[PDB]
Amino acid sequence: YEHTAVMPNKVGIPYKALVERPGYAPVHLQIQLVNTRIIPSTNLEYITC
Amino acid sequence: YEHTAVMPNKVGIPYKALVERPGYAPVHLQIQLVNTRIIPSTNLEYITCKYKTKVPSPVVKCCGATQCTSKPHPDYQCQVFTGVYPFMWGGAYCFCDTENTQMSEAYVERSEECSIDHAKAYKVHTGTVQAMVNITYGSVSWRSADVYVNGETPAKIGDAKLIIGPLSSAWSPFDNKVVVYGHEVYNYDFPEYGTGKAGSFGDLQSRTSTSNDLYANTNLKLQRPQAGIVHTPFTQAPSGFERWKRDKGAPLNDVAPFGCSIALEPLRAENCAVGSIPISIDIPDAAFTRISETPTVSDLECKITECTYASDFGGIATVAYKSSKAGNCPIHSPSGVAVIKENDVTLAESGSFTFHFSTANIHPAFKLQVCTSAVTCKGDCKPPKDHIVDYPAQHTESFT
Repeated sequence: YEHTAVMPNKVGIPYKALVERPGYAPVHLQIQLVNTRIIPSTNLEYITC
Repeated sequence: YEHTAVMPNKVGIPYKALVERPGYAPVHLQIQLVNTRIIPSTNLEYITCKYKTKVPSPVVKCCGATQCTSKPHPDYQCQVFTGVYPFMWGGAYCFCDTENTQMSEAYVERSEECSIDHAKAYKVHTGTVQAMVNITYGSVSWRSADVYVNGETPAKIGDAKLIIGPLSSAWSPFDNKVVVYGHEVYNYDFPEYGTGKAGSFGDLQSRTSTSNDLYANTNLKLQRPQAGIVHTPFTQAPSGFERWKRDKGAPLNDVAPFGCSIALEPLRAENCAVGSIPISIDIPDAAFTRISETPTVSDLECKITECTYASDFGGIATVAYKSSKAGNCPIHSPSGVAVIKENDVTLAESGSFTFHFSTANIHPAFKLQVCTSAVTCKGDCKPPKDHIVDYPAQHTESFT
């Protein structure tokens, strides 16, 4: 039942998928990507002023 | 109504057949072959164990020879020796220098461990298999009785009389020749009593533990003691019981086929799941309910709702029960496609009650006999995800 799901990157809205496990009752999702903060790899090269 | 039934030999799962007696209400079975302990016919041929060269203390004649004789001890090795000068606590003590004679003697004897830590050979025949068959029968709901397999033995324990087998699957997992050790049982071609090559298994071969006589081919060869000192060189193979504990083969409870377990107990081979058993029971007619007292259920409907194409009872199906009276209703799928967890379902006046089951065909088209009312519970099933735990309830794989 490991519910793989392609999923649009968009922040402020849930994505209520559905678990179709064969055998037991299905269960809904509610996946809201509340944030997409990134934090790339960087380097402080020089301050200027 | 003596309900003959071919029946798969498999231990840990009931076999809920259905009594279709014409005239009175049918009754379900629940036949769980809780055990398949075997106990073949056997013979204790010889215990073996590691020797102990329990040397009798040598003779030392000081001036001249002491001829040895072949005493009847097992493997009584004895060899006269001259040319000693035996240092014993005062330097030497025998005043001669070549006429100093030393007669070494050594025989083989059972260890003290031979009584307790000992391999054990057998010539193994087939014997007769057994079982503590539980039936939580009908409304009786209980009997846990020890039975046989030979197809005329009843066992009237509880109220039902039941005749089992003979099974068709005569694979005795024991071979003809077997060695046995504590609990690890080895289907080994032990050489024989009376023959075993020294070093090889059965260098010591005693009929039993008490048996003073034995066969000790240990290649026990005495050598002369060195440089005029008292001792007894015994040159000997360490036992074929010493090896056979660390250069052995693996145990039959770890190498057998068709699913058996073992004990150093009556020499059973438990739970050997193989083949079928033609089982037949004579129910007590008192336990029957007459047909005019159970609700007639026809004008019903059956359908799966979430069929699980699996082993555990994941298959389910509501049934639009359409009863006449209200009460219990034993159930069974006469087709072996579907195996059902519920033997019996309670009924109000034409309600609906789901049961559990398991199947092996994607499109389970199995009849369901709800206390004299057949119905096809046709549908479609789903594969599971989570397959690492003990053995199934389905056991019905066929062409699908």
